[PDB]
Amino acid sequence: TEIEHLVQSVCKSYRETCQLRLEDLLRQRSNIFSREEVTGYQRKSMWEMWERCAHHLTEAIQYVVEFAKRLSGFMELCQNDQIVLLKAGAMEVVLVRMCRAYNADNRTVFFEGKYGGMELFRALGCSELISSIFDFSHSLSALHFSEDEIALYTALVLINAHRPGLQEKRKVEQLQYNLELAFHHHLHKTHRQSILAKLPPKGKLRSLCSQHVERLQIFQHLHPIVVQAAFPPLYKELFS
Ligand SMILES: CC(C)=CCC[C@@H](C)[C@H]1CC[C@H]2[C@@H]3CC=C4C[C@@H](O)CC[C@]4(C)[C@H]3CC[C@]12C
Ligand SMILES: Cc1cc2c(s1)c(-c1ccc(C(=O)O)cc1)nn2C(=O)c1c(Cl)cccc1Cl
Repeated sequence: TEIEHLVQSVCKSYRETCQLRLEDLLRQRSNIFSREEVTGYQRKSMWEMWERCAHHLTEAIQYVVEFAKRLSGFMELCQNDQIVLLKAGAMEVVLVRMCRAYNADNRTVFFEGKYGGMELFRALGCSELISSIFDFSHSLSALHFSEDEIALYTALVLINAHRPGLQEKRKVEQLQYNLELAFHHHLHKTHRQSILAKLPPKGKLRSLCSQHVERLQIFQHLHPIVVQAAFPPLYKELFS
């Protein structure tokens, strides 16, 4: 069916843009920052940690932009709608992708080549927001997302006809309905429909991610970093 091909193309787009390989991430779980290395990060200036973390986060976004660009029918949307969907959803996808890099056993994340806890980031002074991000990954870790499940769920995070400001809402609805069918179909074929009831509630991802982006906007205002835009019109609604 056109649906099994849509499943295959979404998984392919994901596989090509997932940035880090699951085998690598799982294999390096034992490669953990030492007390001294942690202290090294904690003593850095707020502004150097910000530069590092901002560069890594914009690179994560760019992989999500390529994921979207390779999604069947994503380019056939009007550029306004491309921007609206990426502007509402790209960071939500990055926060979802974090669960693959996150180890629930010791509440660590993969960062510059090893695993560390949220205290790595103490110099940024965002204790409560970073803790929220870690908690969200802790929740998503319990689902043991397969790669294809992550691919199909993140596709649906982006392709959402409820985002305000769409010019061709019906064209987005058609992608969304197809991806919904692809996702349900896949879950049925793998006996994993049970994850549907365990998915994060939409307002949760939305309000966590809008706080995150709001804090990044504030740091970017106090201490601008500069990046070579992959999607210039989209860069402009965030680097404006
Ligand atoms: C609040 C603030 C100013 C910063 C947030 C600090 C911290 C929570 C950020 C900084 C770098 C991020 C990772 C970057 C890259 C990836 C790879 C992606 O494929 C999956 C996600 C992941 C691992 C990001 C996770 C969140 C990190 C650690
Ligand atoms: C939903 C989205 C939020 C968000 C996006 S999209 C982008 C972004 C990045 C690059 C490109 C591109 O074209 O290369 C396009 C978009 N940055 N960003 C941020 O929150 C952000 C980051 Cl990650 C770092 C520093 C400052 C900020 Cl404000």
